[PDB]
Amino acid sequence: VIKPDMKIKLRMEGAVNGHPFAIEGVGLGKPFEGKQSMDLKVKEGGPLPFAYDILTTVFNRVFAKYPENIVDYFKQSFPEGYSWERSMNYEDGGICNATNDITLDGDCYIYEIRFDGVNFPANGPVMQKRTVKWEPSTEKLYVRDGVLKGDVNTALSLEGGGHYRCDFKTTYKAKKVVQLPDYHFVDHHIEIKSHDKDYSNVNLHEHAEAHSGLP
Amino acid sequence: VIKPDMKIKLRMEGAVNGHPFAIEGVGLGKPFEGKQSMDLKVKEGGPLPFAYDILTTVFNRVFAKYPENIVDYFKQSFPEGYSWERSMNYEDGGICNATNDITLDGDCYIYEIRFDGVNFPANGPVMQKRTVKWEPSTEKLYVRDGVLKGDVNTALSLEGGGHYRCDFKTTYKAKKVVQLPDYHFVDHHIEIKSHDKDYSNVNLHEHAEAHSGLPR
Amino acid sequence: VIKPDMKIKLRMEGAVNGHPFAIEGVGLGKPFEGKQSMDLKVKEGGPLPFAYDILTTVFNRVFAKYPENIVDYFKQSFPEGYSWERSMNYEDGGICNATNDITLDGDCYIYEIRFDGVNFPANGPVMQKRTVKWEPSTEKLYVRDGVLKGDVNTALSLEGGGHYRCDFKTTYKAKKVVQLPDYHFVDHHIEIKSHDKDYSNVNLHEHAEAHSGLPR
Amino acid sequence: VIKPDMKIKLRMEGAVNGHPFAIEGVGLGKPFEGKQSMDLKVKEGGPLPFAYDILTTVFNRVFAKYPENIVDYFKQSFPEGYSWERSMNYEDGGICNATNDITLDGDCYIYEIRFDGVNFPANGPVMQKRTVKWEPSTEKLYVRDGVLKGDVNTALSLEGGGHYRCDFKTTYKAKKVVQLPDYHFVDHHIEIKSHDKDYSNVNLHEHAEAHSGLPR
Repeated sequence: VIKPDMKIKLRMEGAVNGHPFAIEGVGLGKPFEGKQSMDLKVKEGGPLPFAYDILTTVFNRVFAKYPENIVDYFKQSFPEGYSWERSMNYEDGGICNATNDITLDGDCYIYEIRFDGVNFPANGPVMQKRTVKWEPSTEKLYVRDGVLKGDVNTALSLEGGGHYRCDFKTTYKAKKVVQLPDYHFVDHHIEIKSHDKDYSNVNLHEHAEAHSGLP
Repeated sequence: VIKPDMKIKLRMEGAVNGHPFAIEGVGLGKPFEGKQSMDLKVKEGGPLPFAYDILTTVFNRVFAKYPENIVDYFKQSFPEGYSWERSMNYEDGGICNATNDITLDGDCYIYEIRFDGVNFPANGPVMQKRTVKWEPSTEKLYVRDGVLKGDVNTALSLEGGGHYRCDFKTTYKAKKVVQLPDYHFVDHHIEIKSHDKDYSNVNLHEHAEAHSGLPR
Repeated sequence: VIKPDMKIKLRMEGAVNGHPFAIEGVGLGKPFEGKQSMDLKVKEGGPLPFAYDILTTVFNRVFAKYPENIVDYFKQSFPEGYSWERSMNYEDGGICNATNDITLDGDCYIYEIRFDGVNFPANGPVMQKRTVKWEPSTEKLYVRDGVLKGDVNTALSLEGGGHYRCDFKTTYKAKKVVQLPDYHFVDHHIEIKSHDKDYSNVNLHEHAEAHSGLPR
Repeated sequence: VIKPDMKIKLRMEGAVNGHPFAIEGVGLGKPFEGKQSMDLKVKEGGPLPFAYDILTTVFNRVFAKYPENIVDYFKQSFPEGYSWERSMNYEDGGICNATNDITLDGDCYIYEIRFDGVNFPANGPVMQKRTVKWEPSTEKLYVRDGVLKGDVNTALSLEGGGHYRCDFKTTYKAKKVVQLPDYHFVDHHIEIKSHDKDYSNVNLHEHAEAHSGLPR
């Protein structure tokens, strides 16, 4: 059911500071190597007046290399799939809520994504597009109330140097009951490899691997 | 432009824990008395699987009695109108983002509302519908970056007694430049006066008054 | 047990960003009128390198005017007294934890106070002494697990204009069993009425009154 | 200045929910291997009425294995030493502020530690001593305003299963000017290896290693 090489299909509908937009994407990846890439196209609301970086971690933990000694919640959840919900709380009060309902059709994951950001100040690095990239990160995953939670405090590096912090709170929900993992981590590194001037086209990559921390 | 008796017409589109819904409303109010009421009807996604109370403060600070000695940001903002953005962060990690774009057509305010809540635990008072009402509240308003901010830490009373807290952070953006007020407060009291069994129909009231705190 | 005119004696021991200090105070107040004042003297760690204002709300809800229909948790607690704990979470990450153990000797309240703030940025308004005063506030009080909680989102006005926001979280613990009140509010207004240049001497006032929100 | 085998001596003075206590410790470690251990003995305020685990991460990032390609803020700071401040914000509102002033005497680091926790609910896992251990963690470290910051969201495992979250926010301050590192991480694993019944004696270990994230 999960192949060494899978495809990605997605559409995001959303708004930032009340201004709506829509983006579609097509991609591919290797679930067992924890690598994926995709091409994203702004379909409505362009040119986006906010930093594209706030969207990229919304554009699937099945693309993560899990060692055998860590129960894999995400690969278990297919073919039925899973959904996830997330709050991304930035240190200047800007907050983005996002959801992704992930289904599987043949060799293609299909994402239905909603994205809603509020309270980004006009002079902040998001509305002024002063972000460079997400730093690499280490997400902490743990079970609560029969579902899987993922917490990570990460940051975006800024143009003049320095960092703009964001607290992630994700809830992962398999559509069918699967074996629940113990406390573990997922190392991430997400990168915009290329983009045109107004980010109408974005080539996005992510590399992720699970581990259990220092012994 | 601001008349003693005004109407309200609205539509909210949104989702809670990824499940979409839509609600429409009609109402009326007296902006100079700070009172309003409305009838709300679920149009899509019913019956709502979550506590209706999380929606009610999203269903307009123009309906607030402002004394003469306190600058009224909201009544100034019309006829053009204003918009607002808000995050409502509950103490168990449930978080709701909402926007309202408010325009004026004759004597009727028109609301275009988006509402998105996530991370409400299945065990929680929201998803299990254990909330009774919002307590009265006192919102704090202050200027930042040429717009008006509103912060308030309030709570919902629960079925078994006790309270479930929520931190509101609102940003108010007048569509054209208006005079900015000093630090002040707005007392709120919102109540569902009636509803049918699954809250497909809700009659909602709010009373709000601005003041400058002690003294008096 | 609580006479119309009472006295205040206190000692605060504490630290800010690892720098220790100590302050003593003597004062007086009217519990039923909700008013108090005191003179405070820095004994150790002077001259204080941080904004004095972060200390002032730590320098007793017995000094709050309670209406007859709102149960008074604090006046009930004496002669035995009560204690409280508080986190004050400022918007730039500076955090002050404080405790006050309040006893009664004759007509004098005695406070034993601890205060510890960390992570105040060197360039912030606290370490650069850019605060003007606390705005008036409205605290929300409610019962949790048999004790009394107090939440308030308030702010300090800044020298260059604007406000520096702070979230208060207080737990009030009566030393004896008392009647618990319903959800209610206390309006505050604390003011430094006078001070010398480096705040070695400070005359501090507070006015507070409880209420149940709208209406009136 | 930093030798492969060094000693540790510390004293912590502090309070939890307003109840004061004191602990002293002697230990040893290998700064270049990122490993340390110590024996801690409660001197005042025993038996401790709260979960000992909230103290353990307060009981020195010089004990972290830094690869050659990541600037070592902490080893640079000696012989003068450094200080740090930290807030530990637990998900149920319990908050601990802590400071450590670290000096060097010969081959022995000397810690002067203050620790203050407030608002831990009586029925929570801390006051009820339901914590088992800290999970391993990954701290993230970054420069701000010329000093070093460390944020990590980690958790304690609980006796009945499940986890108890805590947000760490640390500021590290070298007493002298050192070279500042880029954004990086430190993996931690702290463990109580042994303790007596009321935790009057505790044997504590920590293993820590710096890295720059994926890959490797």
